[PDB]
Amino acid sequence: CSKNRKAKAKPVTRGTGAGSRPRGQNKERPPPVPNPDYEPIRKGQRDLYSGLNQRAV
Repeated sequence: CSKNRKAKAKPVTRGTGAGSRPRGQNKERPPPVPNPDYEPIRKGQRDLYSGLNQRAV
């Protein structure tokens, strides 16, 4: 649903904000869907707790 690459929204460590939105994949033509997207395990997901410090929350 973005850059027709592979979801591109699982990498938590990438702080995938998307404030202005991805706005891409505007060439839709090849129905086939990438297979490399079968591995959404790519996500450290560990800085979400450290970055939550919010300093003396």
